Amino acid sequence: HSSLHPSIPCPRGHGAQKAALVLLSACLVTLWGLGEPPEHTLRYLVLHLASLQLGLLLNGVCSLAEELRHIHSRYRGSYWRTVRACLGCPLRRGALLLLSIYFYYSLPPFTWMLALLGLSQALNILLGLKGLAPAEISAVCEKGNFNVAHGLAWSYYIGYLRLILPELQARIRTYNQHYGAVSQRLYILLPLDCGVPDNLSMADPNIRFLDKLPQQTGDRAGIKDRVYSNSIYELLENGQRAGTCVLEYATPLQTLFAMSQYSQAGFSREDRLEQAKLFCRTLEDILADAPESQNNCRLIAYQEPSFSLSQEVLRHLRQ
Amino acid sequence: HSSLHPSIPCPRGHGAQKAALVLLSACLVTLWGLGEPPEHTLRYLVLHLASLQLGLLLNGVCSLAEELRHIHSRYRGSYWRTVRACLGCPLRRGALLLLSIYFYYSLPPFTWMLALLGLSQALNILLGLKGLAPAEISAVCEKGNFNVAHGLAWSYYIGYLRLILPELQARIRTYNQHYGAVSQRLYILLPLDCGVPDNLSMADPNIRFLDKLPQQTGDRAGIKDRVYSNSIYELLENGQRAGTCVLEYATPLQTLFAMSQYSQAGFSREDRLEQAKLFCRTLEDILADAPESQNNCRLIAYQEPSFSLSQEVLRHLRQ
Amino acid sequence: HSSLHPSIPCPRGHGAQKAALVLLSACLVTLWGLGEPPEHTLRYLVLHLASLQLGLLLNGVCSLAEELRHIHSRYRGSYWRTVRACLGCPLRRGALLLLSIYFYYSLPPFTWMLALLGLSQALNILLGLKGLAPAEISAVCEKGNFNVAHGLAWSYYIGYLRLILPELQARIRTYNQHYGAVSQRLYILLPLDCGVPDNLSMADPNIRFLDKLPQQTGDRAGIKDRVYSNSIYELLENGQRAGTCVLEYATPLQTLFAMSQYSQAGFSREDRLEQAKLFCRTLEDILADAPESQNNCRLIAYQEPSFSLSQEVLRHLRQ
Amino acid sequence: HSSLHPSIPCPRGHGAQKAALVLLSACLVTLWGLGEPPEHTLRYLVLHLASLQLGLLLNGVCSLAEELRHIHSRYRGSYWRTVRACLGCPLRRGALLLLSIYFYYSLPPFTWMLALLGLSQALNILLGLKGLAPAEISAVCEKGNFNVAHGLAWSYYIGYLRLILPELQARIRTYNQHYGAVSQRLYILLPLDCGVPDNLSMADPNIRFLDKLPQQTGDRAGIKDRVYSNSIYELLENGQRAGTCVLEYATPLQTLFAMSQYSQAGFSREDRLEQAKLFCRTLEDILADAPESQNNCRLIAYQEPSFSLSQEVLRHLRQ
Ligand SMILES: Nc1nc(=O)c2ncn([C@@H]3O[C@@H]4COP(=O)(O)O[C@H]5[C@@H](O)[C@H](n6cnc7c(N)ncnc76)O[C@@H]5COP(=O)(O)O[C@@H]3[C@@H]4O)c2[nH]1
Ligand SMILES: Nc1nc(=O)c2ncn([C@@H]3O[C@@H]4COP(=O)(O)O[C@H]5[C@@H](O)[C@H](n6cnc7c(N)ncnc76)O[C@@H]5COP(=O)(O)O[C@@H]3[C@@H]4O)c2[nH]1
Ligand SMILES: COc1cc(C(=O)O)ccc1NCc1ccc(C2(C(C)(C)C)OCC(C)(C)CO2)cc1
Ligand SMILES: COc1cc(C(=O)O)ccc1NCc1ccc(C2(C(C)(C)C)OCC(C)(C)CO2)cc1
Repeated sequence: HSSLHPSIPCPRGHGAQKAALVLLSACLVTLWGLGEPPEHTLRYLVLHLASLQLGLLLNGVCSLAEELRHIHSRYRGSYWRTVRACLGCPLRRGALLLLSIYFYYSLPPFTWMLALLGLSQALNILLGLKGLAPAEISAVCEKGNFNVAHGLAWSYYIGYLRLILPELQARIRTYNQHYGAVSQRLYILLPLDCGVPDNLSMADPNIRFLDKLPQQTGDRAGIKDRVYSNSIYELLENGQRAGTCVLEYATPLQTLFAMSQYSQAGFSREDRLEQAKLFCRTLEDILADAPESQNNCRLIAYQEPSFSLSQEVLRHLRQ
Repeated sequence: HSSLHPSIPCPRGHGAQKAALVLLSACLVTLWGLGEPPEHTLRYLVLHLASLQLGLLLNGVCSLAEELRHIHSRYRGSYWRTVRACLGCPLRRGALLLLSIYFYYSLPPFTWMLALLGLSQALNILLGLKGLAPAEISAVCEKGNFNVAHGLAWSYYIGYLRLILPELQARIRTYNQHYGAVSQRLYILLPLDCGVPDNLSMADPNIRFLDKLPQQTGDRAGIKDRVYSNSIYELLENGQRAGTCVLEYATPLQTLFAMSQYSQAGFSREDRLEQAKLFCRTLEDILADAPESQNNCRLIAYQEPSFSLSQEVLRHLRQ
Repeated sequence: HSSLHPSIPCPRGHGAQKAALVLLSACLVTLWGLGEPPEHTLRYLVLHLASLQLGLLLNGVCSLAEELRHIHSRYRGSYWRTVRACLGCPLRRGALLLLSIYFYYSLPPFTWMLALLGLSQALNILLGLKGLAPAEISAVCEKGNFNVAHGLAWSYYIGYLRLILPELQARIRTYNQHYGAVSQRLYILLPLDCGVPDNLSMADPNIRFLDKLPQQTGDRAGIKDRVYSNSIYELLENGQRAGTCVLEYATPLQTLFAMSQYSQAGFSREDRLEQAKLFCRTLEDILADAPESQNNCRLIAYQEPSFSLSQEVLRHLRQ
Repeated sequence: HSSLHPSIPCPRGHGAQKAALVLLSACLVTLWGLGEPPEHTLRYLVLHLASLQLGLLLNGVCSLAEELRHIHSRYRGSYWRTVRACLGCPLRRGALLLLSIYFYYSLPPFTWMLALLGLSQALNILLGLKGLAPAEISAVCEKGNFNVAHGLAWSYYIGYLRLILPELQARIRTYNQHYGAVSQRLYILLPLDCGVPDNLSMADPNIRFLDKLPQQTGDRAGIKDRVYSNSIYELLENGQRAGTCVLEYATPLQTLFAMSQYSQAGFSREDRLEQAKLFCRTLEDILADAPESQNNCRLIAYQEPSFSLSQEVLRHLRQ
């Protein structure tokens, strides 16, 4: 579980297998209750599996007819690789295909069934009735790491955090020696609504500015002397400076909000919220596992519902 | 067909429908040739479609028994939302289920078949069978914009290009008047190999640095005075200068490479190449559709072979 | 039972044999209670063992059809070597096969059963099934010293300890006479978490540096004058010095951690913890059996919890 | 394939599946020829698979009786985790087992067969006849990355090479500016026989010494100012200095050799050769993929059979 916000979803578990197992148990109980010859049950089961295998093969060939079109580009110009990418491991599929043909043409017409199955598959493809409901798509995307969040979070870590966090204590110490009473941790805010305002004081008058840390330099992607700066914002409580930190927004949230605004992104508000949660979780995990985040960064996430950003930041601070 | 670099893959086409159509035509011809009553054909076809609908329903029931765990977080507590997410369209799926059961019991036991289908689906779930082939999952993710690259490219546009392209002409003009004359285009390199060395001179000593453009500042996500810079690189040729332009590496390529290197990311080298290529395509498209791209920047794409970066960039400069 | 740290696992025992024995006893009792002619029992038992031998033979034939590709490289071209590597002991396995077939045909078709066994073994191989469970593979690898740690620990002994422990007393004596008196033992830290920060003071400011021991040189793997050094660390306590000793981090832990981080290694965090623990055990064993360990060095092991490294190392120093 | 040495084995392929497939085809053809009721063929095949599942459970419980002894240490004190690691995914295995019981007790005595299988498994465990032939063990260890080589190579990279390679060119340039005509690549030697001599000139009088590079420093594992030096050997051809390089031996080879010499390692000479090849291959792969090894080292491997190390090094050099 993530302590950042109760609203963060935990990774998908194995409850699906539990449900499948209980369903299978009840199902066998019902088969036993009916009392039909279990051999006939088994035969019909294996026949159904064979039919499903044939259907999968036909869907595969349908996709293959077009995956060939990209052979030179997407599949590095190798027909065998295209077949692998389309029908799965060719050896396993071929073996199952052969076994299915044997157990159909053998057990108690094969050509007629093949025709009917092909017709059904073609109908499924043409009508597009075949497809995955949102739950399956989301599960595959999370398990396969296909979510834009994943990418944005890994960028926010590798590109920026991995270079600033190690030097953060040094920069803070130098600034304090040269001059207030700042803490020694970058406080990054994650507005789950992706309502990032450019002017930080715009969010709350209590959030004001004190000074800017010395610009940190470094070569990056050929733009040498690229500089990553920071802003030491001061927490104005009861009209008083309760505390000064290095408060920050996670830039990728702005990116998500914008691509939600635009059209070509093909990205919707519910997706904005979903990817925001996923980004928060992934970044949390990365920082927790990585060493460079040794009490140098604190992640704050707040659900806009009234609301007092300054008080929440102060709460996380005094803790 | 893409134009950036020949290996870039064009978007998937509607060919699969054509393949299914030709398959349907051949299947109908052979079914007619077989010579059996069409009433039996329709009967078996509708029964088989009912079987698929029941299987999908049971798969949805299992996925729901899973997702109800996260209902509170991923679905705001609205049960109907989870049901929609799992079963598909509740109204359409329910209507199809009702029609299926009606026709089966009407058309020439029943609970036995339902049990057998449930058992088959349970085996499929338990033994980890319902896994889409790489091609199909690729198509789905691309269609739904579920790509690691997509987010990175959209950030790059919204977060660097959209903010540097406009003032780029002003910065170039100021440098030219202050001072050998750089070109009026920002040249971005898109190494498919994703090497992205830190300093240009390392990759090709024929490329040399000259000066920096005027630093551009601005307020961005809490930090104000966030200053974006550049680095004019002198393009030598056989020991002589033959052009000057603002050269660049697409940092998201650095992100992709580092992601590939690391392990927690769960990312693969094949995925690295594929995602980088998709990034190039998406950046090209968005830039072409971006009004700020008034020929202010040129995207350079190349793959490792022998190969001289300086010669290729000069060749592109000749235009 | 290990003594370094309570969580360290002792080597696997023969408990599996005891479980097999009790199971055999119970099975024989129940078989006797069932009350059938022992001749049938022996017939079916030997038939089943023959079936297993045939299955193992066929699996070996397939593995041979694979390994003959590498015969030239991994086996020096000696066909008999490959046959031994695949089928097991050629003489013993051949004799068991001959006895099996003789009894099989003798005892109350044949080729049909052989083909069925071949079908079973085929499916097992193709579908991807004959995979050992994690516990069994762990036992096998530990028994055969197929462990990532094993090599690292053996290097650490042969390559640092065996070459520093002897002259360590001389170096300590020289430093003491030159100049607060360090102890006569090398204290090696074994962080199971594998954090291994570069500088001790980072982990615990209570630990401070005092001076370095005399550098030891030597000829090693081409590089002569290869010099191994140390770093005496002052052990403070509540702002006061209470001991000095040559603190040390077991470097191979750095290798394990970085391996876990990287992806090309194909290494997992669970494997990281397991291998680090095995490394501690193996280092303890080798060191105890090493004559050079005349109480010249103490192995310190600890796990993250709150926890103070300085306090624990001092507690060990009290001995 | 590895260009280092023809003797290096390539990674194990998929030929095993090819052999399994052809075996399956032959078995099906034989079944068709004998022409037994294919229904009976199935019945017996599925029953055999059920028997295999029962046997696997028995072996698993036998292993569990041992593993439970280590629950607190090697399995983080969770019975469920122990069962998972001993019997595989409990859900899947349990479901297959339940289906097996239903199909046995249903299809054409269950208790008698269970007793017979239990006796067979107990006999297999007690007699130790159950086991993996060398080919399977090697394949699993290599696929699972359990080979000592793997660890030693990853150490040799992360600990040492990753720190010396980036600064190598700088050190060479500084040395040349201060003073011969060395190249810019650290040449590593991999004696496949693990015959590493401490005195490099001992291998060949032609291999003599010129000077030592400036000692490179750096903090490592608390031993700050740890120094990694180098030796600039000079190639003496025809009594003349043909070339000067940074030739060096791969230290882990010494570790492998010595750990072969000792007894507690439980390691044999053929294993020395095997792990030497594996180490060379893994190191080659890692350096090829990593960026830091950008034409900064050249791996040399030579099979001692007469032999002229100097000529081989010169050949690799002038190339
Ligand atoms: N708080 C904060 N202070 C900084 O100085 C800073 N600099 C970058 N970032 C953010 O962290 C990440 C690191 O940039 P990345 O390399 O992955 O891609 C960056 C990078 O390729 C490019 N870019 C941004 N700033 C610069 C810059 N100064 N110079 C060159 N390129 C830049 O535009 C991409 C997207 O930037 P943002 O997505 O809007 O926020 C960045 C980014 O999320 C910063 N965040
Ligand atoms: N060519 C060369 N020049 C060097 O300076 C050097 N220093 C280490 N190595 C080798 O690279 C690898 C890095 O050592 P690692 O840190 O992983 O464990 C090292 C490390 O824990 C310890 N050790 C060796 N040298 C030192 C040293 N100077 N200071 C502290 N510890 C050392 O002993 C372990 C094994 O050493 P070797 O297994 O014989 O060769 C090492 C090793 O193969 C070197 N190789
Ligand atoms: C991971 O294992 C699997 C992978 C895949 C896949 O690649 O989609 C499919 C199936 C896999 N195992 C399940 C399975 C069950 C039954 C059969 C079988 C018998 C072997 C008993 C007769 O009956 C049905 C059949 C017509 C298919 C032929 O074989 C085979 C397999
Ligand atoms: C990857 O899937 C597998 C995993 C494992 C494992 O984890 O050991 C074993 C086997 C797996 N697939 C192969 C398989 C074959 C046959 C059966 C089946 C039928 C489903 C048709 C009847 O036959 C009889 C049965 C009692 C064997 C179970 O049901 C199921 C599966």
